[PDB]
Amino acid sequence: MEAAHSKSTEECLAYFGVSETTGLTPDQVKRHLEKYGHNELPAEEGKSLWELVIEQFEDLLVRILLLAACISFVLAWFEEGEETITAFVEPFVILLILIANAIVGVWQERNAENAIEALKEYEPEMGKVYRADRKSVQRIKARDIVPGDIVEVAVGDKVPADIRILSIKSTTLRVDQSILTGESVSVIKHTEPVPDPRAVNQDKKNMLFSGTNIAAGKALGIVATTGVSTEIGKIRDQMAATEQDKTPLQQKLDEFGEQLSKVISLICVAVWLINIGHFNDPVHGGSWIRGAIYYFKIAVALAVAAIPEGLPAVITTCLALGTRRMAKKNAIVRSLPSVETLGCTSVICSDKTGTLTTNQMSVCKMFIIDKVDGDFCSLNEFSITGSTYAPEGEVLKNDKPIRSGQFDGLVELATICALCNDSSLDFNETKGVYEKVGEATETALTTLVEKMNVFNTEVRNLSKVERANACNSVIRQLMKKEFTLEFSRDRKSMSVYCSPAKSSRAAVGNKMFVKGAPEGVIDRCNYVRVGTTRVPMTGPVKEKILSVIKEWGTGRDTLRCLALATRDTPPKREEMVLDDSSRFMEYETDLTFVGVVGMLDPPRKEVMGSIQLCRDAGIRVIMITGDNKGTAIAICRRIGIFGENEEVADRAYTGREFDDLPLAEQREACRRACCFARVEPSHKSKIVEYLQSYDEITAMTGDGVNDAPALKKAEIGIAMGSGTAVAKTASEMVLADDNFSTIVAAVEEGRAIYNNMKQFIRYLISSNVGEVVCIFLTAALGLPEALIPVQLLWVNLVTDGLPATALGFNPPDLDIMDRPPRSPKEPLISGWLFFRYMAIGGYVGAATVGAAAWWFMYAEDGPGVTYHQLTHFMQCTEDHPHFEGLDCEIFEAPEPMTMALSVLVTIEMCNALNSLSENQSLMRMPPWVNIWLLGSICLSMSLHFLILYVDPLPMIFKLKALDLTQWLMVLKISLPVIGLDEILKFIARNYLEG
Ligand SMILES: C/C=C(/C)C(=O)O[C@H]1C(C)=C2[C@H]([C@@H]1OC(=O)CCCCCCC)[C@@](C)(OC(C)=O)C[C@H](OC(=O)CCC)[C@@]1(O)[C@H]2OC(=O)[C@@]1(C)O
Ligand code: NA
Repeated sequence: MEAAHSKSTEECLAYFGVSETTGLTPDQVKRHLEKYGHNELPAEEGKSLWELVIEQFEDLLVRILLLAACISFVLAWFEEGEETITAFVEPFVILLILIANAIVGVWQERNAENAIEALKEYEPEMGKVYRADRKSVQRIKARDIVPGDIVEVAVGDKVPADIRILSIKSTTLRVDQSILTGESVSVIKHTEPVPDPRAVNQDKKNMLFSGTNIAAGKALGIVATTGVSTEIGKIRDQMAATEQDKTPLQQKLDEFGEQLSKVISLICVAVWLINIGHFNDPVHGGSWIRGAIYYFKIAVALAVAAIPEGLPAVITTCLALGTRRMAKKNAIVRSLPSVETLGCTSVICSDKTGTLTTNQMSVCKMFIIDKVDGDFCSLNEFSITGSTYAPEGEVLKNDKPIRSGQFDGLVELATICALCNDSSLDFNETKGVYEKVGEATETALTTLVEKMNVFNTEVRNLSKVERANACNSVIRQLMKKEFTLEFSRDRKSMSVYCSPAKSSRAAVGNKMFVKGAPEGVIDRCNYVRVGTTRVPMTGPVKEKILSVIKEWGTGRDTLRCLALATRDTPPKREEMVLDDSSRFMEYETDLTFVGVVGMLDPPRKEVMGSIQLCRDAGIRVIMITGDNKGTAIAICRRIGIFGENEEVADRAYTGREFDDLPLAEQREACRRACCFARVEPSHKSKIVEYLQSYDEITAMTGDGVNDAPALKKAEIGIAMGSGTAVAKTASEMVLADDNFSTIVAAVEEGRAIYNNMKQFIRYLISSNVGEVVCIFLTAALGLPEALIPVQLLWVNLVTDGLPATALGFNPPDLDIMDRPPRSPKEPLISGWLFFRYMAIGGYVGAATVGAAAWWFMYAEDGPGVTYHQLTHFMQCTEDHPHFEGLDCEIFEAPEPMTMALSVLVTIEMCNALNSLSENQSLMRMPPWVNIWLLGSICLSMSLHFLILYVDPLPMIFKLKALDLTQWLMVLKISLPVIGLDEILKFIARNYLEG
C-alpha cells in the first residue's frame, strides 16, 4: 500500500488479510515474498577487474596508441641486426604508458563511492516481526520482511521498512527522521489516518519510514511497502534514473579525440598519395620490405606525435592542487572534473537557513496590547538587544531600558515562552559560550525570558552554568505542565496544558498556552489580554495587530513572527483525546491574544558582498526558503537579490503557486525567478530540469536524502559539511562551513583554474601540431626520421609536462568575476587562434625537420650530402655509385635527431612563455610574471642534458651531445618563434578587437 497513511488501521489489516495479534501465516509470507520481492535495494553492478581494465582501452586515443604499440612491436621483431638494446625499447615504453594509464583508472573506481550504495547504510540488518508460526516476537533479516508483516520497533531501532503504525504501546512515540530532512528534531507519531492521499511525508504522522530511527517509545505496525517502493527506495530509483552528462571539457576532449583520429588517418592517405610515384618504379630492384617498414615507422611516429600523452596527467595534477587550495577556503570538492563545471556556474540555488543565514535565532522585537477603548487602540512595542543565545541583553521601549515586570502583559508573555517550549540553554565550559539545546526558534524564546526577568529574580549572584536556565526555572515552578499538543503544519501552532502548583485538591484553574504562526492563532482569538484584564477581540484591534506583524515580517527587519495566546478556560482534562492530533486545533480555540514575538535569523556577514559578486559575474542567485512568500521576498531585498524597490511579482513563487502553473509557465518562471518559498519535495529537481532546459550550469544545495536526486541532477550539487553522509556523496562539493560565500569563492577559483587550464591545454596540443607536421614533412619529402617515438614521448610526458604544469599557476585576471559565465560550448581553439597555432605548428614542423637536414648538409661534423640524395637515402645501400662517398649508416646518425629534438625542446620552452597570455605581448606581461614557469624550464633543460650525457640515456633516445656551434644553430632557428607569435599577438590586439 503506497497510500496506507490515508487508510485506517482496520483497512490496512483488511487489505493484506492479516491478523494484528498473530501476524502473517507462513503461506502468506511465501506469497507476499514472491509478489513483492525481498525488502532491499537492488545490488549495484559488480564491475569486475577485467571489465575495469578493458574500459581503460575504450578511449579512441588510447586505442590508437595501442595500435601504434603493436606495429612498433612487430617492427622491433622483424628486423636485421644485433643491436636490440634500442629496438624493443620503443614498443615497451608505449605499452608502459597504457598500463600505467590503466592502473590509474582502476585505482579510481576502487576508491569511488556512489550515493546509491550510501543509502544501504540506512537499511538495518535485522527486524522484529510477529508471524502466526510463533507466539513471541522473532527477529529476522530485514530483507525477509514483506508487505503485510506485523512489525515491532522500539527506541534505538532502525526502521526496516515503510510501516503504517497500528498501535503505540508506549506513552508517546518519537522518531528521528533526520536522514530525510536536516532537522534532527524528533517528531511525534500517532495511529489516526491522514485524510489527504497526496500528503507529503512530513505530514504522514502515522507512518514510519525505512531508514529512520526511533528516538523514543515502542510501537506496533503493519508493513506498507518494501524495497524500492519505500520513500527511500523511490529516491534511489530517481537517482539511478538520473543521467549525469560529462563536463564541457570532457566533451571537448572527447571531440578532440574523434577529430585527431580523422586527421591521423587523413595524413596516412596523404603520405600514400604523395608517394604514388612508386607505382611507376620497376618491380625488379629496391626493397619493398624496407619501403614498407618506412611507411609503418612514420605511422607509429605520426600517432605518438599527435596524442598529447602527458595532457591527462597535467590536467589531473592542476585539479588536485586546486582542490587542496579550495579546501582551505572551506570548499571540499569531491569530483576533480567538477572544478571546470563549477567555474561555468550560471545559476546558484541556495537554501536560506544555515547557508544564507546563521541559523542563530534571536528575539529582536515584541509587542503586547496596552489599551483597547472603543475605536481607539494602543500597543506596547519593545526591543531586545543581544543576537547570541546568551542571556546577555536588555529590553527597551523607544530605545529606553525598561523593567518587564512592570508590565503584566509581559509577565504572561514570558510565561508562554518558557512553558510552551521543548528547548533549553546550556553554558559550554569547553567552548566558553552559551549553546542551544533543541530548536533554534524555541531556544530563542528561552534566551528571551532570561533577558526579560518578569519577576526580578536575583540572577547576578548565580554562576555561569546556572545562569543559563534561571528565569525559565522560576516560571516552571509556577505552573505544572500536564501535557503538550505537538506542532503540526495543518494548524501551524503548538500548546501546553498547565495546572497551578499549589492545587492538590482542585479541578479549577487550568491554563493552555499557545504559540505558532500569527494568522491561524489570531483567528482563533476571541479575546485580548490588556495587562491582567481581558476584552473581546474586535475588528479595528485585530487589524492593528496584523498590521505590525506585516511590518515586522515584510519590512527591512525581516522577522519571523510568533503569536502567543492563552486559553483562559481550557476544556476539562477528561474531555480531551491526546492521541487524536486532528482534534488539536479544536482544543486551541476561544483563545486570548497575549502578544507577538519577532525573531531574526540574520544573514551571514559575507553574503551581502558575495551576492554582489554573482551579479558582477553574471551569476543568477535563487533563494529557497521555508519563510512565507512575503518574508522570503523581504529577505531577498535585504541581502541584495532583489532591489529594495523593484517589482518581483513574476520573480518569486511559493510551492503552491508553482504547482498551479502549467508545465509551460513553470519552465518560464524558472528562467526569471530568484526566490522560492514553501517549496514542495519534488520542486528542487523540477527547478534544476527547467534551468537545464535553458542550458544553465546549475548549482544546488541540500542536506538530506530528500534533496539527493536534485543534488545528483544539478551540474554542481552542493552539500553542507554538517549535512548527511548520503547528501555529501550525492554532491560535487561540500561546504565545510555551510556558508554561501564559500560557493562564490569556489566559483571564482573555478574560473581562475580553467583559464590557466586553457593555457597548458592549448600549449601541449600546439606542440603536438608541430610534431605531426615534422613527421608529415619527413614523410612527404622522404627524409630520414628527424624525431622518433621514444624522443617524442619524453617531450610530451616530461620536457613539456613541467612547463604545462607550471602554466596552471599563472596569475588570475583581476576581472575574473567582472565577466559573464563562460559558455560550455566555447571552443578552446578557433578563429584567429586556430590560425596562430596553424602557423606555429608549421614553424615547428619545419624547424625540427630543417635542423636535422642542416646536419646532413651544411654542417662541419656532417657529410657534404646534397638534397637530391638525402631524399633517396633508402637507395644508398644499393645504388652506391649514384651516392658515392661515405657510409650508408650515416643516415641513421644520432646527431641530426638530437638537433631536431633540441630544437623541438627549445621552441617549446619559448612557446611556453608565449602561453603566459593569449594576446598580451611579453613586453607587456614579462616571463617573470610566473616564477614557477621559469623554474620549470630550467628543470626541463637540465633533464634534456641529462639524456644527452648520462651514458645509459643517450643510447636509449638515440642522442649525441651537441657542439657549442651546433647548439648555437638550435637557438638560431628556435628563438625567433617568440617573434612570430608576438606579431600574431599584435595583429590580434590591433586589428580584431572590435
Ligand atoms: C596534434 C596535431 C594536429 C594534427 C591536431 O591536433 O589535429 C587537428 C584537430 C584534432 C583539431 C585542430 C587540429 O587541426 C590541424 O592541425 C589540422 C592540420 C593538419 C596538418 C598536417 C598536414 C597534412 C586543432 C588542435 O588545431 C590547432 C590549430 O589548434 C584545434 C582545436 O583543438 C582544440 O580546440 C583543443 C582540444 C581540446 C580543434 O579544432 C581540434 O579538433 C577540434 O575538435 C578542436 C576544436 O578540438
Ligand atoms: Na550532480
